[PDB]
Amino acid sequence: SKGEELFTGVVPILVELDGDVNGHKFSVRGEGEGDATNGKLTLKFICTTGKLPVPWPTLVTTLVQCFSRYPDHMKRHDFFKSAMPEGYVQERTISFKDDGTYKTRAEVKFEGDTLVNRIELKGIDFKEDGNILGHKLEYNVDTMESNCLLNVPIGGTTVVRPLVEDSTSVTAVVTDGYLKMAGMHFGACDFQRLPSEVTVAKPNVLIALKMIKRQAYGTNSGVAIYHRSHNVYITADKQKNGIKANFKIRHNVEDGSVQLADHYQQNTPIGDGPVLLPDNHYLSTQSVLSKDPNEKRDHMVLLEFVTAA
Amino acid sequence: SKGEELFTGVVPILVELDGDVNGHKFSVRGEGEGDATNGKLTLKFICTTGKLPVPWPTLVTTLVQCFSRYPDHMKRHDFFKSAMPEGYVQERTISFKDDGTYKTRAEVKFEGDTLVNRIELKGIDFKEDGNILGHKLEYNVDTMESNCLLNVPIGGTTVVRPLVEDSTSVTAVVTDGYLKMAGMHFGACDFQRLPSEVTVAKPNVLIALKMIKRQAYGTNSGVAIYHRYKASHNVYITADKQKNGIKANFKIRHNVEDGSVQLADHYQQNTPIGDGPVLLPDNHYLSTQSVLSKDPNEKRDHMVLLEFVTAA
Amino acid sequence: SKGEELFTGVVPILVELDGDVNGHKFSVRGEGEGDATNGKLTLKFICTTGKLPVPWPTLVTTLVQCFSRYPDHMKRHDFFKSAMPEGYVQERTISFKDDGTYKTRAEVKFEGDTLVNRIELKGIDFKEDGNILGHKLEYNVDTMESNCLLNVPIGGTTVVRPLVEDSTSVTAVVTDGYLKMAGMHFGACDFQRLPSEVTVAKPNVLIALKMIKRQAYGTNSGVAIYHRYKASHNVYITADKQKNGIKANFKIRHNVEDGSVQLADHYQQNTPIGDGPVLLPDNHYLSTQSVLSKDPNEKRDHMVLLEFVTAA
Amino acid sequence: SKGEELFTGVVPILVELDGDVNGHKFSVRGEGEGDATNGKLTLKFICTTGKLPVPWPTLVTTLVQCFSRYPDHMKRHDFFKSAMPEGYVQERTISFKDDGTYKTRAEVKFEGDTLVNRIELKGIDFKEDGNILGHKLEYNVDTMESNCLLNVPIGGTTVVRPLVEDSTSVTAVVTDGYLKMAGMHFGACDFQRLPSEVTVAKPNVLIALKMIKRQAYGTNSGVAIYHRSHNVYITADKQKNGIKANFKIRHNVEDGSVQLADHYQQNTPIGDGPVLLPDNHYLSTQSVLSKDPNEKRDHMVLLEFVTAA
Repeated sequence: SKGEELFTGVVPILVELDGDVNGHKFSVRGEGEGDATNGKLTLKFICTTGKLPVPWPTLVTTLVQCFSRYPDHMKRHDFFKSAMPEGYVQERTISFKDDGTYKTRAEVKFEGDTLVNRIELKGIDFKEDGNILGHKLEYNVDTMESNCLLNVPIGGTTVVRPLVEDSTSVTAVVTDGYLKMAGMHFGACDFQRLPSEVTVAKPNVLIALKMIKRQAYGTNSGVAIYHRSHNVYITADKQKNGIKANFKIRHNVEDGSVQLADHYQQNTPIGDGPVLLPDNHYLSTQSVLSKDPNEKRDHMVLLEFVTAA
Repeated sequence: SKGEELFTGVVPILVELDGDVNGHKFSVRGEGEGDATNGKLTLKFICTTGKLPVPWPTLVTTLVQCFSRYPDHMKRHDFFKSAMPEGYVQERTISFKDDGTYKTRAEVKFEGDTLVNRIELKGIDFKEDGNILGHKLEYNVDTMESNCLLNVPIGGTTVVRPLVEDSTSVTAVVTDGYLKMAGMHFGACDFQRLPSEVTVAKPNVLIALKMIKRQAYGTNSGVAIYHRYKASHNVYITADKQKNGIKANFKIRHNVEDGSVQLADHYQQNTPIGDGPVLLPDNHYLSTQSVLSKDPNEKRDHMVLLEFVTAA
Repeated sequence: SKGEELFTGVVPILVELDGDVNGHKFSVRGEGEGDATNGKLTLKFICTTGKLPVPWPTLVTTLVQCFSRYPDHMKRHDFFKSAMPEGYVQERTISFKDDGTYKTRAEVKFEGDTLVNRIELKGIDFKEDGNILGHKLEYNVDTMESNCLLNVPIGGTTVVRPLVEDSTSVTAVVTDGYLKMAGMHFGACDFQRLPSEVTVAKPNVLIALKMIKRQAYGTNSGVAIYHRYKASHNVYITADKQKNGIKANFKIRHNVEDGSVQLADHYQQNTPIGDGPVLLPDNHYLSTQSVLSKDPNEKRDHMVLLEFVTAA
Repeated sequence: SKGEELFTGVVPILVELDGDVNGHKFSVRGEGEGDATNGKLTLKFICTTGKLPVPWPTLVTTLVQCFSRYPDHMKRHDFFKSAMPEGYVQERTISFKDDGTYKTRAEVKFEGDTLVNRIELKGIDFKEDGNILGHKLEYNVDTMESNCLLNVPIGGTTVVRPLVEDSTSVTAVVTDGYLKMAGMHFGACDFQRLPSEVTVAKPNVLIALKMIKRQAYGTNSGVAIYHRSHNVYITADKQKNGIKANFKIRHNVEDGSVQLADHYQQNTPIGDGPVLLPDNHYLSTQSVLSKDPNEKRDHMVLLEFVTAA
């Protein structure tokens, strides 16, 4: 689709949000850049007022899905870049479990060669003492997200991407004929007598773990290795000529529980044009929250990678 | 210590609970066996009344810590088996966050060669549409516990233990010169050119130094010292000399079906049933791993529990 | 194991070394006693020739690992005391970074009730103005070792052990409303208003996942797995079945006087002196802490050594 | 002294260095701000050429000592701010042990309200395979510096400063009548029988550690606590109307040793004016090296605190 070509390279991003939550007024401004080729997003956000009413993770989602990486086979389903350069409007309602709701309206458009995202956010009935207003959330986007980075050295340069768990792996340690596997003592066993296959029993799946590598630390001691909703669900909305998306975010609260955020969103094109009405699909998002060490004002540094499926 | 010898082998276990939660009467009876040598507990519980008003995970804790494996150096701190064969009494108060409370009193004693744990439970101020009374909990003991089993075939027989899942592992897939590491697209790379080592950058972790001592040298002058101590899911056990027993604290994060977790604040105290020299333990804790399953051919509301407890 | 019983108590030790470093002949003789129960080694060494061409820390290692304390679970891996009373032979090669090398052969055996360690040492290609021959080293075994002693009075007698200095501690000084924490000016603060907890932010540490297995699915396609293993200063000991002995590796960072450190790459191998069933150990290591002092009333070039070795 | 008043507040800093080491040409440009009140320095440096010939720690020193915090009693000895706003010239010779030398000439002056530091650096005979050119240094300024940060919450805001060791502290753990103190087993002892004072024997000082706090973990088990060249040496140089300074930097190299850097420097005022000729004293410096997480070009983020004595 024409209009996605302006996302071939890196695009500068400017985000401007004005929010008032339960009588607390604030405004956030963020700048950075997005590489739609890999789904890379590097942004820095600052509260212009100073005082932060809500914790960053609640509005991380609310704070440019056009930079989502759409693989080639579904390139005919990317509504976001097809709405560009005229842009689209994104309306969100975020219901926090045992708390109030956010209602947000944003315009994502192109100003010259920059990508501007302007938001109006309002909080309706949020408890003044709660996980939201009490900043009790653990500076984490979702509970299933590892906030770690993974650096792969390739051709002299390290490539850094968020870290997902792609499979299950269990290590076995045999000492003088006694086996300890996954923090449990399995009793007497000889290192040579370690099985080639081990089984794991999930409430629905029977997984088989095969021995990958073994190393002998002694005559009878050694080590062996055995190995084998969250996403944003997007559907089309022909009557409004846009898309409707649903998802849930489980913010880690400090006391061990999680705060639920039900995101219901709908996007409609800003100007008359032929947008791509997609099939039902989803976006997988991975986020890493850090802070600028030399920065003193209340800020957030975001690294985000989105892919489609 | 005498009285711990009765746990050298496998011991048959009988658990009997009569509960009343928000005016809902029920009774659970369970049978099985425990091997204190490995900390193994294998039991099957059935609701005799039939329909269970609260979900099984809420009562897993209330439904025999004597079978906890105490290592040799801590064998002088196992109060539970030292109270035997006369037994002890276990009083629990379970405060559920944003919900009611359980108050339970149980007697754990030896009846003949069987180990009987008899419980009276009462649940108060429970929301009828709450997670507890609504069975909204996800049939999981704790959120950090994987309810999976790990079976290792050894010497012709498979040995089954709970899954701890503490390892870290990343898989790399190179297809036609493009690399995918842990479900992410890393770009162009050749398989032979894959690096021998990869690095992971964990989030900055903040070591906490607590104020140890303070001394005031003046009206607005003084000195303070901050230091890191030598030491959430585990059951923290302390002695209670004045009552000649033990007091334990912990928290359990039950998985709620919608993705959240329900907190259960367990505050318990155990005191010996009969006059005797019990072991007054030092501060320690029990690490517990539990697996909940169901008999596919069973019709009554039931729970099959496998549990492993260790001390530290 | 038989032969380790000879180390139940304190054993008198005699060490005798004849060395030739770059054509410089010298001889060191040392006496003392070792308590294998605690890993204690207390010796006094004197250069019989008088002036020592190389500094004492270089020869501390070359100058009886049988006195290393092996815990109960590792008592089947202590090759040194298992080779006794016939003894073993210890061959060492010490490569000093940007300097020459030591080649040493020693016999550690039992002469009567004494434990004798006899050494032949040869030093080759040493810079005459180098750190070694110039005595530029700072009379320290390793740079991470504090040469301090810690004396705890217990039951009327002080017990002395080397200082490990592994704790972290920060002191706060408030003067007239201004705060100083760890030698830094933190600005205005009131002593009563001092926080209960302070946080320290350590530098980002990079966990390393090594490639465990690789399998090629095509010309430019394959799969790789990266994982973190379960496990520098310590002496790493491995078995050597083909030679029926052990081989050990380690590195020692001697403190140079100008602030730098001189590296000493120790590669050693021990083989039993007499025919017998020695213990072929699993891979393990020895953690060593040494304290070097001098007798103030002594005139000959000497060294007083206190050493504690443990296994893991 | 007049002219130090312009350092009462925060001053923007711009650093420009052109270096050629053993035929490798590069240029570094850095920007940030310095607060002379507390000695705070927050800077970010970037290699403009791309390819970094030498590791950052070697030139960290070479890359604005006017921001050094001089306490009140020695405020008559601060030559640096007394040379301002006209500035001074700083000449350095840095001899690396078992390697060549750096020769650097810099002008530290005021351009408007900004503080400009312009440097010419040249490396004479540095081994191509060495700790310097091989980037073998451990991203650490000095071996005695802990690269950690210490955050003290005061009045709702955390103050972050480099972490020094101000005293010696030893913890004792008694379990069932056996004592382990500072990673050593002292044998049998009862927790109630723990001594009030412990002694430490240094090669020159006999330190006494008193018990600070004790906590009982059981009937006979518990824990107790016992507690009790690098700097830049500056002298005056009347004949040249400036100062001469000496110091040594022990960079941690990766293999465990340290690389020595002998800094010999001299500062002379740029313009005719009454500078302060100081008594012999020294500056204590603490540095923390980090990196901007969203930054990809070869960069360094520096936090530095200097005090006088």
